Amino acid sequence: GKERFVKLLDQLHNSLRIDLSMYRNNFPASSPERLQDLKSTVDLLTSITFFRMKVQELQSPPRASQVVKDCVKACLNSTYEYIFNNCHELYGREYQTDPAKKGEVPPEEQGPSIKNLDFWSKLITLIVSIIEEDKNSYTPCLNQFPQELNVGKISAEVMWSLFAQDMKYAMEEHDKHRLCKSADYMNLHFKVKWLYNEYVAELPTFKDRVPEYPAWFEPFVIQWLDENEEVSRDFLHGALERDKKDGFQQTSEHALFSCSVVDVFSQLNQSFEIIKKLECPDPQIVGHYMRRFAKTISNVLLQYADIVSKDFASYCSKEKEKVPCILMNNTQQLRVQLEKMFEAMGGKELDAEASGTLKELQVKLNNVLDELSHVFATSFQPHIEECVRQMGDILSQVKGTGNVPASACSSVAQDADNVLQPIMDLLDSNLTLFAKICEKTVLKRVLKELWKLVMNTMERTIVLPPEFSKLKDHMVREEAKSLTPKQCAVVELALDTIKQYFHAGGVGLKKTFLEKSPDLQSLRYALSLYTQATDLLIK
Repeated sequence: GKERFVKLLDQLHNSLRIDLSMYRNNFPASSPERLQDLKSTVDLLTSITFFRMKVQELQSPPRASQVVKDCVKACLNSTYEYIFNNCHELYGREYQTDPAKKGEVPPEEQGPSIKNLDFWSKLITLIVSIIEEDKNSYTPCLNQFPQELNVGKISAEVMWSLFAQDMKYAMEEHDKHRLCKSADYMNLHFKVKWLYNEYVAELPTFKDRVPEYPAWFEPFVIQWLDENEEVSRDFLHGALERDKKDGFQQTSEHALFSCSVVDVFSQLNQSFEIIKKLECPDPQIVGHYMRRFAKTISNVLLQYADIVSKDFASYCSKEKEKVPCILMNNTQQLRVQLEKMFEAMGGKELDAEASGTLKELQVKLNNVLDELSHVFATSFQPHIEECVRQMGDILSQVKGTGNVPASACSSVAQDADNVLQPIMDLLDSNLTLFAKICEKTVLKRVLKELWKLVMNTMERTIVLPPEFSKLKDHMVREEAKSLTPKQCAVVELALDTIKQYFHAGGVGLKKTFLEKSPDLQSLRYALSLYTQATDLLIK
């Protein structure tokens, strides 16, 4: 009786749920009238459900929003299956303009191939068509429970989830085989990010971080990173040769370095820009990519440095004196634009291992500058020793002449200029060439090296330290031949003058460094043996 009735409702509720579990197919979006029937059909279902909630005062928990939702999920599962089984014909019919539109060629039907990634880009396009359909078409249609039934939001989650379990498995498959170009896995990783961020990422289920999807691609980018390191190496050779053939012209009068430096950092940056555009949302993975790119950056820059040191001495023949100055300028530039890269990879936020690979590089790079300046300063040494023995001769010719009115007598001040003159052609011709064409950090480094060499050579050449000879049983150092008082004064004043030329006002080394310089003190102590005539006891 009333039992005949309750069976009859269950049968009608059931019939409608069956209709709704294929809504896309049973109520195509193409038909406005048929979309009305879909609305009417959800209405009739809610009314039945509602009446059961009341008159069938017995609990009827199937609340209508849940029933429609579960029906919609079914239609979606079906849709996904239709889409996945007809990927090709659906895609070529509609989205392929296009040259060689023919199809249908590759059974086993492209979805998925392991030779090729094409099927997945097509399937992603078709997935979007549906989600957009469920947002644009069906959601307005089924507004009856806006708080609890957003068809488009459901379309996105279900379609993403279904697509995701397949893609996961397909990537595991390609991880074992790797038959595609990395550029292909790279483009897919990209197209998938767009899809996730565009439709899934703001969904409640997912709004809480962090997505699985990047891990599916992690191995394939690490491979692209490897291939990429090797392309960076080949770019670097013949980035220099273009520059070496061009003779290392500075790029501009403001611009202290040659073109090859901007090329290497442009290409290192383009590669970094690629990774940045994945917008990888898993920090453990992003730290992994950074770790590995830091290895690339290091081997590339070191290759840049190793390539000059190998060649540097060859440029130190004095005919082309600016060029060696530029390479140091270039090497300095590596140090600074690397810092700029280091920040772009996140600074302190950067993964520690990556941050350490780079700071260890920043150090090794700066040691290359040192060796490099030192080779340059030593490029002069022979000409310095010739300059210094030549100035020790003049000092030996210094003598007091005032004894007779002889008013042509040369003052200590004059005698000092005459002693310095043979080395002066260095200081004018060159130290005003250098600061003209040197990074500040670079010039400071070269001057500190030249200064060492001058105080070194003088401690050897004009001192003429006394020799050992046998004296009774054993070898003992002979007493120093003292300089004459005039000579003492000429040497002192000469030395102080030389220290000033390096100070260069403020332009050169600071007075503080020169005074403390152990090469100056080693020289001053050497002088002191010779200098006894004017040295004060009790300063």
